[PDB]
Amino acid sequence: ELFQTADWKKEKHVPVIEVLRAEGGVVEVKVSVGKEIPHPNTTEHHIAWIELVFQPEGSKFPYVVGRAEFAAHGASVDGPNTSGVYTDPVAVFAFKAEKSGKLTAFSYCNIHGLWMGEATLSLE
Amino acid sequence: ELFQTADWKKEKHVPVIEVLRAEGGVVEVKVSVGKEIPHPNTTEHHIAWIELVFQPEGSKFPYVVGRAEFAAHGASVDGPNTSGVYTDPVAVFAFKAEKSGKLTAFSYCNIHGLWMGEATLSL
Amino acid sequence: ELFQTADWKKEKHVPVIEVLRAEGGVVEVKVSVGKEIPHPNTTEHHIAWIELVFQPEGSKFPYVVGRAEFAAHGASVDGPNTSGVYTDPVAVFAFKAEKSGKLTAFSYCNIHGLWMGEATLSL
Amino acid sequence: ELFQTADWKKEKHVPVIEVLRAEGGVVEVKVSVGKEIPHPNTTEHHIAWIELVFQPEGSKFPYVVGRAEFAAHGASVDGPNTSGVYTDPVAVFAFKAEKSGKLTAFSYCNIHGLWMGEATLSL
Ligand SMILES: [Fe+2]
Ligand SMILES: [Fe+2]
Ligand SMILES: [Fe+2]
Ligand SMILES: [Fe+2]
Repeated sequence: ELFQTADWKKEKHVPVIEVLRAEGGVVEVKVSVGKEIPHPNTTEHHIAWIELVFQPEGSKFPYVVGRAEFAAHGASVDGPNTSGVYTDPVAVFAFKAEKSGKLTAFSYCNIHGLWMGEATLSLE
Repeated sequence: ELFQTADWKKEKHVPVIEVLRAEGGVVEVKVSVGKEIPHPNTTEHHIAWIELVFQPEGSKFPYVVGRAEFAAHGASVDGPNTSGVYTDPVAVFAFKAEKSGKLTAFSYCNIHGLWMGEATLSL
Repeated sequence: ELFQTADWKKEKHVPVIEVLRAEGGVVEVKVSVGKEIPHPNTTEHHIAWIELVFQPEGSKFPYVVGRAEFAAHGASVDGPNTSGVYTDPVAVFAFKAEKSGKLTAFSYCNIHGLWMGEATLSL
Repeated sequence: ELFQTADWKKEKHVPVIEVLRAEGGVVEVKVSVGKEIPHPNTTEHHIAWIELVFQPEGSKFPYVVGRAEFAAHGASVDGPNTSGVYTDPVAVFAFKAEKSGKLTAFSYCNIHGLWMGEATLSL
């Protein structure tokens, strides 16, 4: 597959999924690349986006919950890595859900290809 | 001007900018629509996205920090508004900054057009 | 896998990849959903986007070439399917490339999930 | 205003709107940066996206037709400007439209800020 997987404790590229809240219909999910091991963020090398998909139990098809783009990577008129502005590849997705299901995150490095990770959403 | 503006206390569409953290230039900015007055999230009427722009003092040009799309609005094979899955129009942008500057947020409702808001980042 | 696949001559959701031109490393790829069999485009039901991926021979990783979002689906203040504006899910990706390689397209329907298709790019 | 405007013949950054065709209720609209004067596409310096807005006669609000991201700028594990893949900042938007209106296009360079262009659609 194009979507690489790995242990996130060992591999900086794996998008890590964290369920911050899941109760009373409302959910809070944080996705982060480089959680254990930081990934570089330079004009030449950076994580560009994270996309979160959720498939409720009982639903034949998955739904994209959202997508986060990280657009600043130090680039300026003075040259690469000079602007002082760097977007950290961490996104928080807030959404309503009526029952439990599966989460999948997709992420992209401009040089190291595509990555995915999976997690259970246990709704209360 | 395409980008509408108003007082977020009385207008549901205004993207509200909140600086949650700014220590040592490590910054986290939350932007949301419907902070004071809620905006609908239905298959037929919803906020689709928020985009954050930061221009540091001394910088000739602004920079886009990030963009957040909210993609679920209840649609399913069984009809509109039946999936139970609705993405809130709230995003948190985390980024490094070494100078104070001007934050500009842009947002889009599928039927009520384009919106903007502003706030100063002070380090 | 999340990314469904099928024969585009019998399944409307399959993103279809056409190499319009590839002369002297100046490439134009059309990608579309609903080429043989039309897909609907209503407020309730539509193709949201297509993303094109290219991996040059000799390259260990693939590169996203582009993404197209199809944002209008008829919604207005007069209700769903009243604006008269509906973006067709057809994109054209124009790019330079030094070598032949593999093309992968991904697309998404707001109620029928995620989809994919593949084609070879020969220079 | 953040959105810069200029004469596209003199200014490489201006997104240029071109109505190609109108057939069977579908309109084709090409947007491109660097038509008259080319813009660079390096790992360091490049146009990242184009977004097209359409507001039909009589509509109180504008609608986003679509957005195109140009994701490849030469970066590889071998360094900047080594992969051979570079996405031209050129997009084609195909959509249905029953009425005339105003076309607005927005675009972004990673170091030269945000840009806008306007054209009329006549149907
Ligand atoms: Fe990487
Ligand atoms: Fe609205
Ligand atoms: Fe569908
Ligand atoms: Fe530029």
